[PDB]
Amino acid sequence: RGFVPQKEIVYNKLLPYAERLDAESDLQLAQIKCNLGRAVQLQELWPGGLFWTRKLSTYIRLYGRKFSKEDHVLFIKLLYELVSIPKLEISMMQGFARLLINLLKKKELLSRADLELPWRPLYDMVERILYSKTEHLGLNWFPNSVENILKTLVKSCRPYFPADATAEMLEEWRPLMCPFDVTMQKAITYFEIFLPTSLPPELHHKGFKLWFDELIGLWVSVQNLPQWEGQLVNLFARLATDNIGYIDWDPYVPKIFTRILRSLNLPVGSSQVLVPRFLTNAYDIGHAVIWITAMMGGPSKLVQKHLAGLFNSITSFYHPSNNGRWLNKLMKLLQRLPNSVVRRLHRERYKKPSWLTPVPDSHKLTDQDVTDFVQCIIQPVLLAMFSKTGSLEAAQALQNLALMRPELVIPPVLERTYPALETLTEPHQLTATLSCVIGVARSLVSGGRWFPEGPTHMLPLLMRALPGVDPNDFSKCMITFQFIATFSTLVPLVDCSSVLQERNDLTEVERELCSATAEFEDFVLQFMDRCFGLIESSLESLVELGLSSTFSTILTQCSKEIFMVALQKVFNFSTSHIFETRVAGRMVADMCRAAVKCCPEESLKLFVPHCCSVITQLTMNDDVLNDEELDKELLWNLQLLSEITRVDGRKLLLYREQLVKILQRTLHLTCKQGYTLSCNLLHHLLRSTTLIYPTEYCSVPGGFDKPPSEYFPIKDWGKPGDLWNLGIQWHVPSSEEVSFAFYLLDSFLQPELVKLQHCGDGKLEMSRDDILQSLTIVHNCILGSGNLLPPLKGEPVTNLVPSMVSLEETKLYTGLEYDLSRENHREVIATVIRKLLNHILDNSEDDTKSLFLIIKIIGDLLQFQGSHKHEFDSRWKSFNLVKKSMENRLHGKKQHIRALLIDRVMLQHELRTLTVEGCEYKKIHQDMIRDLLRLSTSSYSQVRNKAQQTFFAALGAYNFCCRDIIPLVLEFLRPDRQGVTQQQFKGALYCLLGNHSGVCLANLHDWDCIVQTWPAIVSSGLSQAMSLEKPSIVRLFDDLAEKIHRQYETIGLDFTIPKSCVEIAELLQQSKNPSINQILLSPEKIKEGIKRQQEKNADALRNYENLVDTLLDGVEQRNLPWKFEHIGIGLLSLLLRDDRVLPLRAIRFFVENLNHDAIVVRKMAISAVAGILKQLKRTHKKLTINPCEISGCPKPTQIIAGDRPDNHWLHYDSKTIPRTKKEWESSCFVEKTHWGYYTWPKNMVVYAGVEEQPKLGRSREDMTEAEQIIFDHFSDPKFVEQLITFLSLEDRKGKDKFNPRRFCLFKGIFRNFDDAFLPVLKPHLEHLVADSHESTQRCVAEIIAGLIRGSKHWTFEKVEKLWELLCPLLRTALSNITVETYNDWGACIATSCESRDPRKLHWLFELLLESPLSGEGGSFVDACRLYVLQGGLAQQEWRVPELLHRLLKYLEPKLTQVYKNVRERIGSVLTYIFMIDVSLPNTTPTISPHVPEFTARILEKLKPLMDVDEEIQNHVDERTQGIKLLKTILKWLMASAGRSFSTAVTEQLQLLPLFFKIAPVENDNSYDELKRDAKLCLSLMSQGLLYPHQVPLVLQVLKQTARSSSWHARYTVLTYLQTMVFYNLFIFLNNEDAVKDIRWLVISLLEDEQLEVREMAATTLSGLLQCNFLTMDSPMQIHFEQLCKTKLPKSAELVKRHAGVLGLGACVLSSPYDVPTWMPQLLMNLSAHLNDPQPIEMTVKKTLSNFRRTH
Ligand SMILES: O=P(O)(O)O[C@H]1[C@H](OP(=O)(O)O)[C@@H](OP(=O)(O)O)[C@H](OP(=O)(O)OP(=O)(O)O)[C@H](OP(=O)(O)OP(=O)(O)O)[C@@H]1OP(=O)(O)O
Ligand SMILES: O=P(O)(O)O[C@H]1[C@H](OP(=O)(O)O)[C@@H](OP(=O)(O)O)[C@H](OP(=O)(O)O)[C@@H](OP(=O)(O)O)[C@H]1OP(=O)(O)O
Repeated sequence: RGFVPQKEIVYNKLLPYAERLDAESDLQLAQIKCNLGRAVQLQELWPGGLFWTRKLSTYIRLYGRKFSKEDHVLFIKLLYELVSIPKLEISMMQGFARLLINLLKKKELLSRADLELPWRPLYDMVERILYSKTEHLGLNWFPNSVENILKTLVKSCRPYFPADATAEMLEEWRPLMCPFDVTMQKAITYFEIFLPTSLPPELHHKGFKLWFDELIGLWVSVQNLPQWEGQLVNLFARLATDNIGYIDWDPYVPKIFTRILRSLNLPVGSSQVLVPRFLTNAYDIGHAVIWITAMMGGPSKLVQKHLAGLFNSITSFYHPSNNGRWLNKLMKLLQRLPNSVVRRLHRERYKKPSWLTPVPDSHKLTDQDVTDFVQCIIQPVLLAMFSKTGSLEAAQALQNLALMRPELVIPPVLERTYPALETLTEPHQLTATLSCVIGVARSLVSGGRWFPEGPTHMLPLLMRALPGVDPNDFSKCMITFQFIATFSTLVPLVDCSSVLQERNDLTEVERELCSATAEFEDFVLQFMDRCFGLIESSLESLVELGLSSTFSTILTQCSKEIFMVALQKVFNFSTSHIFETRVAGRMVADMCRAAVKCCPEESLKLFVPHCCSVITQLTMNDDVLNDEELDKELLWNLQLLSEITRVDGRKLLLYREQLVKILQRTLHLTCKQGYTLSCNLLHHLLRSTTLIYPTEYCSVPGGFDKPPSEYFPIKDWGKPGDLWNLGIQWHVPSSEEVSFAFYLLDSFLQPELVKLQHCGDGKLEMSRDDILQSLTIVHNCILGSGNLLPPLKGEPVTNLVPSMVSLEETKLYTGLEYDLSRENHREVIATVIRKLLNHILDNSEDDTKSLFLIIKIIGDLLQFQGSHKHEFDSRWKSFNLVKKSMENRLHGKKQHIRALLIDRVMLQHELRTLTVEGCEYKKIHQDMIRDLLRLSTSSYSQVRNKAQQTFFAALGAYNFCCRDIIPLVLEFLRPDRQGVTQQQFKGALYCLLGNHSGVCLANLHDWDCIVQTWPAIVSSGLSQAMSLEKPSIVRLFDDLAEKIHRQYETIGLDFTIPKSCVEIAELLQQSKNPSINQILLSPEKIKEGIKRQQEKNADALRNYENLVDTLLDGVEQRNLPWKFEHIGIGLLSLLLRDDRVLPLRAIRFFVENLNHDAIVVRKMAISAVAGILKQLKRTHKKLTINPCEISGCPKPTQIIAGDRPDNHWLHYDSKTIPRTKKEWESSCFVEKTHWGYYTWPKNMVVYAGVEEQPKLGRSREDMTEAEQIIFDHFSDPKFVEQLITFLSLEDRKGKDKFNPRRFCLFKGIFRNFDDAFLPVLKPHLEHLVADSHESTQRCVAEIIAGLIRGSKHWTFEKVEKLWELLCPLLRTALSNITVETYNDWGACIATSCESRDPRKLHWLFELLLESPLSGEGGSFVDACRLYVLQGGLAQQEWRVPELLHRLLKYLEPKLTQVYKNVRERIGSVLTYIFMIDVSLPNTTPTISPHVPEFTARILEKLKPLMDVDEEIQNHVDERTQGIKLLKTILKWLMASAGRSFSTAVTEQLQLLPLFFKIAPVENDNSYDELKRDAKLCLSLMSQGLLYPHQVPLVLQVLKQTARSSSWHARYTVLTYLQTMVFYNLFIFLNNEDAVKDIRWLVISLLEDEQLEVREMAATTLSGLLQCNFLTMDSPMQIHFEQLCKTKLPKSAELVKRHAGVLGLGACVLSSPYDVPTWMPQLLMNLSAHLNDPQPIEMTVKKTLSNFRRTH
């Protein structure tokens, strides 16, 4: 046609009316182009621009793309330039972004030659919304799902960025890469979001080869778990997948795999624990799996060797006995890894050539490369089949592993399935080995040309699973139903066993597989007695969904020969075994309609004459009409006929006459089991006759009951997909059955509609049980015949919204062609039920049953067109669960069982008939929602609750109708509307609360609906039909105020579409592939558009400043309870703008109630006034320095990090602080603590001098008149004494903190006024540091912090006057520090010098590093003043090298001289002293203290402890002070283990052999606080990453101190090696000399003189041999067996036999849950050493007991 579609939805072509969808969707696309290009040009963003955005979205939910490549680009460019507007409302930016994700989601449709989206407006967009500077002060209020929808919005646009973007993302975030602060996190989040990885290989040199070596050297050089390196592995996983025949990963793979194994955080060793170690994040296996599977392949498998080694290391932990907290993530590795290999194989093989860069032939997965993956991973998968958590994530692994290698996967799972389904003592296995045969099923039934036996296992295993259909287990009867249903769609069970005339053309498998087909009667009848007994003895509405699901699945897959036997067996059981009508007859009648739904013409012939005759014989007496019990043979046959008839309606027009006659008599029969079972008979009779649905659902198209059985149905087991030759048998309603539906509606709806219309009059005094009956008939008649009768129409409601483009409904066809010459039957029913609602709600108020049906009939007159929304939702959910469990992912043409592939076209039809867009609100619908409200606010709470759910669904159905009813919900909660009721008020505010996932009506988006609602919701506190004494009314106003504060998004006040969005929108309304011929836009109304928009964002301003004023008028209204003013202030606290300053009266309000008598309002006021002082801040001017213009040096290239010469002037040096006003005014003062560490930015800001800054010290006449209010309050003593009285008061005793909310209050005070308030404050905070209270010291710490941070932009005279004040204040405050107080001054000082220049606040450091370790106050103030100082030197990282040298020079004389609580602080402080000496790549050696230089001076001092003769542990010269030193440095290494970037440097390694001989052996019990201190330090230090150059050095240390004379030392080096290998194990496995050194070390220590170290060496040999780090050699057996034969000595002799026996025991204990081939001969050798004397006897006995307890 006129344009080329671009990946349509396939399922639109398969509809019965698919000829109509071409002419329809071309018109809708033309309207979307026209009224989106108009709407952006017009800047009608709210009613028109966001409308046709929302209608373009539902054009893609319905039709796929179906627009040109030329026109796809136009939508992308328009909604990209329009989603990135620098001050655009974030609330409606959500819709533009969600469409823009949806337009770039399928990446293969554009090609970078069609689209070149810039990256800068996305970065300015994320900075505004992820690193917002005003959200924490409460001025912005984003939606909650924003970060997750913008990180995918940038992810969507990222493959289309310009080629130069990487190089200009690396000059803008590379300056932020200082690893010591929080701005490294910002850099690596922006790299993980923005930095492009999918570029063609023609320009890899402008992509990842411009940052990769840098960023992965940065990745490898750290050993912590920073929160940014998990951001960084998310980045390399994306890089590895997109570029696979490229970056080698070969130097890196032994580090990726070993960090993944560390992330699995398996407990290894003799109870060595890691409380300190990072357990929380950084290694999701979703991305680690992706990164593993993208590295394997190519010429060097290396990656497959590591992957096999990984699963050899974890094989103990996948065993079902060994479950733990690790298992939730080890199951994730196992379920996600074969899936991602399936997706790689599909990417490489069965995915078509496209724009995306294809994988090279050199790096595709080969035959052996994927066979080796199956061979490595399957034993943990089979081991995890029997897991206690529930076998779900092993079945998915078995599904994906059987797509690639079914011959390696299926025979083990049925080797474990046939015994499991045979047993009766292990029932955990049946649920395991049947759920794991569900996923293996499509591979099992196919064969696959190398596993042909496959299917022959089907019908044996299908028959043997029949006792699972069980009344006793719900749990196995579910999986048995779900097993029989999945192994019967996969087989046409036509009896193809009468083929012995077919001497050739068959296989020896196919012959044996067709002469087993004859047992298909013996399956569908033995199955069916299992299903009869379960009914006869019948959580249970699922075992009739499963029952009727698998029985309908069976019965469409059986031939007409099998079906007649099943039909006779259904019929005799339903006919002669009379059933109760609640649970058992509900099951039989749904088993009956499976047989009726299959072959409609023969099965219906049995039931409908029988059930009509048996109902006719039992209804004959004519006193059964007014009998209110109905003897229960009529109930069952009436239920049977009721559900027998939801079938193909064309095949039921034969039984037309004598089925209306069964409705002529039973509908008016007074028993609500029996007109209900006869009106749902009427329901299922209409909707079988009216609605469009497929009829067959078979696996083989359009046939399957065919007389020639000479061809061969059992070579078709599978046949997946075939979308094109599909052949859906649709039931489209013919004119005959539409005529039957209207006759059945004119015979059973019209009389009782006349009856209810008279009942609305003064005729027909009608019973309440008779009104309910007639409404029940009307409800089921509408609810069946919905598709025929067209929806409600009428005149449009008038005064809602000016609408310059258009507001048009979507007209979707759905295949029926409404008869408009008949009287619409929705309108007459609405006419009757409105008048009957007036009758009931005025005459019979208490009719709690019919009234509900007025609610349901309003709810379906207004909504229901043939399809239920909830049923379609349930079906959709079911579809993805069935689709994912049968997903042949490897193959890529939507191959699926024809059953769910027909069900998906039916879902496309239901999605099509169910989505009706923003249709005109049309005053007949207004009366539906007026009258509904009358039910929403009614006498009974249950009719209110059910009435509000159809009310909330009525409001999301009509555009601009939430705004229509705002003042009618709000009538009842007016203060002056006299006497509404208690229940009308409670109903109006439930109505105004909404529900969890719909409209709210109290927090709608416009101004015109908040300015109404919020003053009503505060002013409903003085209402006199209002009672807070009721505990539900308090709960709802707390829910109302709680929901709005949770869901307010900032609104509007500016909408101005720029001259870039209108430029690209003119081209979209003039594109001519598809169009309606619409006129060029007149500039007369490109002037009325600006005219309407400028006055539309003018009453946004009017409504905002009106809302603030009337919240203020309401919150102080002469008698209002404290709840409502606490509500009305929090709602007012939501209105701190940042586009404007707050209203003058609200500034007055929040300032005057800082000192309010309620502490809740005081905290709201602290937050609000901090927001006010941020709104009122004067902008400080910046200049640009060249950083080689103050330093005077060439600022070299080849970018190097760390302390440089151009960096050096920015360091704190004690000889260059200004000290005068002239050296201060001529100085640079780079404030941030990261600028210039890594590199300098393109331009760099300075904060220029005071002569150009905003002038400070104003005299209140120069102030901006809202500074007047804060000045006139914060400068008088009375306000300040009340403020500091309320603000030094204890709130939560023991739970109070520093509270940075109150710090932001005083930081803004001393940032806007700065000079006059502290003379008012100096007596108050002079008094406040002298108090030995807790909360008074809290109060002054917040004021001192905000006063120090506030003095950032002051004059030298004014900061000089500030520090003459603050120095004695801080001296007194740190001398009077307390246990209740110390971590509050630690937050005061760390807060007061974060993001500040250290030279500017040098008075802190001279006060606070003078004597932290002094002695007055004793201990604990030495520890806490050295802690308060610690946060101060911690915030000023890398930039204060000396003063960290001054602290090291101060405090090396004091490591010996100090108490227990202080050397912990000494250790944490030395950790923060040596943070800056990093081994990070290309980092210049720091000016900061070096950690090797210090620990050499320690090694000098600690020398007399580590010498010969081994006497240690006295702690009572240069030896006891060495013990005292070793205490302090042991607490240092404690804190250094998890914090420093390069843990355990090469001179923090000679500290080990001295720590080995002093650590204990067995227990963690109380040993001198120096042994247990050395035990946990050793346990905490093996558990830590090593470098590859470092694993020779540590192992050289270990074999040195395993050769010592201390057996405690030789024990603990052998536990150290035990934890040190498995944590970061590969690093050692990527060293052929380290594995040999470790095996020589463990074999050597296995023959020591101490028995304990021999047992420990056996334990660690057995553990290193278990994880396969160490291989059990043939020389290893020779050495052990030649030690076993030593002699009895007639020791030096018995120790050798014990060594050899102990090594053999290590070898047989290394395989706990498996006997390998070498074990039986090896275990006979240990049997010859039982009577071998002690200690060999105990080793043999413990070894063999430990053997056979696990085998
Ligand atoms: O309509 P649904 O239910 O939301 O699900 C859609 C998905 O959502 P979307 O249409 O974008 O909203 C979309 O997947 P993503 O875009 O997220 O990747 C399609 O993938 P695509 O076809 O582009 O990708 P490929 O073909 O798998 O390579 C379809 O996934 P497959 O079945 O794997 O694809 P097949 O339809 O079988 O061809 C799937 O069609 P179904 O309706 O049958 O589930
Ligand atoms: O002094 P700090 O506590 O470090 O806070 C500053 C300060 O913001 P406030 O004055 O609102 O606290 C800067 O404002 P000026 O003093 O330079 O006017 C602001 O810079 P911008 O106003 O240019 O945003 C900067 O924010 P940023 O670091 O994003 O530039 C921000 O630092 P924090 O982000 O650490 O608060």
